[PDB]
Amino acid sequence: RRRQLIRQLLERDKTPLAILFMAAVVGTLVGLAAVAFDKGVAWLQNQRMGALVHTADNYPLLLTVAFLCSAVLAMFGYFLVRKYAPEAGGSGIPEIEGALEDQRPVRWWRVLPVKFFGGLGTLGGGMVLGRQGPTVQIGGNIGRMVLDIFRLKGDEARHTLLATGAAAGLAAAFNAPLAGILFIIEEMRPQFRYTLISIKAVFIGVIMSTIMYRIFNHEVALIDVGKLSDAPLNTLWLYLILGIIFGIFGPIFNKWVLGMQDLLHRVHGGNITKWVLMGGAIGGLCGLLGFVAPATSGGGFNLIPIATAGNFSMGMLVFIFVARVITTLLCFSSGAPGGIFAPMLALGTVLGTAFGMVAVELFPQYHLEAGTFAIAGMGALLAASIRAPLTGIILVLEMTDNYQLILPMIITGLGATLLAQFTGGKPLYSAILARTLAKQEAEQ
Amino acid sequence: RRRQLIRQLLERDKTPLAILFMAAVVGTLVGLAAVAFDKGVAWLQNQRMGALVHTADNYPLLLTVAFLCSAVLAMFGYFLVRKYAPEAGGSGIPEIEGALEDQRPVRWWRVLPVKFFGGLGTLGGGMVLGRQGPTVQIGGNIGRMVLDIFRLKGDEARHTLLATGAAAGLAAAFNAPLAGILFIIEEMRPQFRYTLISIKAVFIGVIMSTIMYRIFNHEVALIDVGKLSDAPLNTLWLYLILGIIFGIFGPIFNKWVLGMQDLLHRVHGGNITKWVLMGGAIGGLCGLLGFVAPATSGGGFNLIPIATAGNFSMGMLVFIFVARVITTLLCFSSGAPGGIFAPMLALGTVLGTAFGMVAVELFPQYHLEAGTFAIAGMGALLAASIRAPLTGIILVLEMTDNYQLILPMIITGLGATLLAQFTGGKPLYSAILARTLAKQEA
Repeated sequence: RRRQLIRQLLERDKTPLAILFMAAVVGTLVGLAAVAFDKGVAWLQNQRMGALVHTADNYPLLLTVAFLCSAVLAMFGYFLVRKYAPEAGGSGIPEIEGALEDQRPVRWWRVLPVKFFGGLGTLGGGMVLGRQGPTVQIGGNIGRMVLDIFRLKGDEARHTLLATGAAAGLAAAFNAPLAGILFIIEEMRPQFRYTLISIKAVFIGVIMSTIMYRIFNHEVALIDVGKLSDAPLNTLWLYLILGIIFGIFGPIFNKWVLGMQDLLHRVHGGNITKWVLMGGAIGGLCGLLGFVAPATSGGGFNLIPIATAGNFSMGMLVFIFVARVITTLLCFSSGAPGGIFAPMLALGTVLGTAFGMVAVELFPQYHLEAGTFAIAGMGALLAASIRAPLTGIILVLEMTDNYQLILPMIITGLGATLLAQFTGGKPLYSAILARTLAKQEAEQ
Repeated sequence: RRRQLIRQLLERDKTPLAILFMAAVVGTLVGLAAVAFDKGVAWLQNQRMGALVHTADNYPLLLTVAFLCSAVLAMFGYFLVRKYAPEAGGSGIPEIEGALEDQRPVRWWRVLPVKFFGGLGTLGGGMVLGRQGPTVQIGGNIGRMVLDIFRLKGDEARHTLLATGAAAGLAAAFNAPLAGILFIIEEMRPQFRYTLISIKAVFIGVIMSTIMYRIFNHEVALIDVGKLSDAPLNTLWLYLILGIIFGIFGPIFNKWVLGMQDLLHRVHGGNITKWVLMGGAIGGLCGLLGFVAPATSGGGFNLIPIATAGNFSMGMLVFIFVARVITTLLCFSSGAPGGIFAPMLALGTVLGTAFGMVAVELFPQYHLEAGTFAIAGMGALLAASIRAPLTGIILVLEMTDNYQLILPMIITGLGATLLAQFTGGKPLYSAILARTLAKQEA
């Protein structure tokens, strides 16, 4: 096939001008959506705080309007999911992945409103889930919606505009352009065959989405962690050890979410009413903890800069980890609309910090800073559970700007994803998509 | 399909431990090889420096030993390639690219010594090329070599190990473990069909390689620009324009490299003696410039911090740019073993800084620092001419550490690779592999 290949080599990277322009508008819309979605979740969390202030005197009345305000919003978002769009529950990524394999449809007329408002419920209620799950599926569907509207044919166009929607959706959500594109290239694209996802085009999307999100969000980082210390060559072996630990806990965490998915299904059976109720119960639990033990509830992004700095006791670090493992499974395995990425960063930071703590004690000759180990571990549950190491390392890189830690960051990431493989564990998004295609056929 | 997919997902990312262990050894070797190659090159550049000391009074005698030390050294490299391994001349990336498409062979018994020692000559003599191309090909062949020795069977094994070796080679030669991984992904892998290159296995090759080279080079980095300004949003449109300039130039530079590749081939007919004698003239020209005007010769990394910090006049930059467009085509088109990345980087740093100086005067209200454009322009030629803009950006990121410039660097990159496409340029390393498959059937 030497003569075919010469022909192809000379025709490389010539994405059709129509697809390039369309990628641009998909970016621009996904950014604005992501911005709105963001401004919305904040406002509801904020109203919810102004409620506690009006009743800050009667403590049992306080604990009650904390629970109920998160209960109502939870339910309202659960309900929007089972009633108009059941594939818009959960993360949002197994589906956009499914869509790229041509095995799940992009019902953009239903998913845009459902995921957006159903999300504003669970996240704005203060449940332990992140903003990214939402924006990525939302972005994919928006990519689908401009396909249909401008009626563009091709496999390229369908896959491309789908992919640049999800990528631009991860990008705006995290202020992480590189991470978004790498998330397509390493995790989202169809994994067992060739495809025509123009990468130049996914880029144009990401650019515009990131610009838009910046127009409404300059001067404040999601995570300010400042410049930490370096890591010397004799210190690397410690990161490898931390990596191994994530590698065995990775797959173990993956099993719990999947099993808690089943176990929580037996509570409702499929019944919209039991389910919506169980939703507002969970949500109320979270909105409650959001007052009495805030580190155990919410997106997790808050306690990252703290844990890194070393302002937690080892008791707090252990407490937080256990408590947040519990509430992360509850909110995520339930089926509430919302992502698992952002709480897996928190879970990794906490665990890494606790390891930095013991690393400092045992080795004063190393001159450690527990903070360097938190940064190492932030992207490690992303490595050991969803098995997208290249994506998390660049994600963490962009959010924390600590490049001098690139070596231990990679090292911990590899060890995590090598021990996750070796102990028989599967990528979370891929092993969830699978159980979903296995039900879409079992009923036959 | 749905039956097949469900079963494939359940069996994703299970790279066989055999391939994973051998990856670890490939990177380790390529690191060392790269460390060695690098220490070699500088050593020879030092002897040429000390040799200029013993004759630092007789000026025309000085110019001669400059020319001659480099002329001889250059010829050794041209000779070692024409005699023992011809596919080891030039950058060597097209060759490894071909190899992954199973259209070129990996003759490691011939290329390791030829590229290593022949590289030592062209580079050590002080020609306008870089250590990178050499380290990538060397790395690929090392990857091929352990495959044979350990008799690993399979297509996944042949494609993966040859790939992790190529990434490890960029990683070490640039101190850029991410750029190395992104390179295989965005460019080097078979671009038009599915392959079983294990990304996790490439990663392992890059860590071990990058660690090896750290052990022999830490506390010091190739480029240190400092920490520059941020880029206001009302300032981004300038970065779109720069990319456009780089986008129309990219292809024009691409013709010339291809074109002069040809014109030099007329000079020597293909004859090992005229060819080697040409290489010594070009090589001699490069050790000569290396004394009269260093910035027009050598890798180009030295003038990078000097360009970014605005320590050059606009005239001096105009000069450096044109002089280096000449000495780059001459060294690279001629066939000399050595990469074109590094000399392109410095081209971009200089083009940017020039654009950055015109901006500071037109728009004093943007409080601009011309250094910012140098950083956005640096990997822009990489974007336009070789068309790997993701790789270009992540590399410049890993070398300059100015992450707050990510948006202008992405804007220039896309502005480059878009206008390169719209003006009918092509991926150079794919344009080269193309012409080479053409002769290989005529």
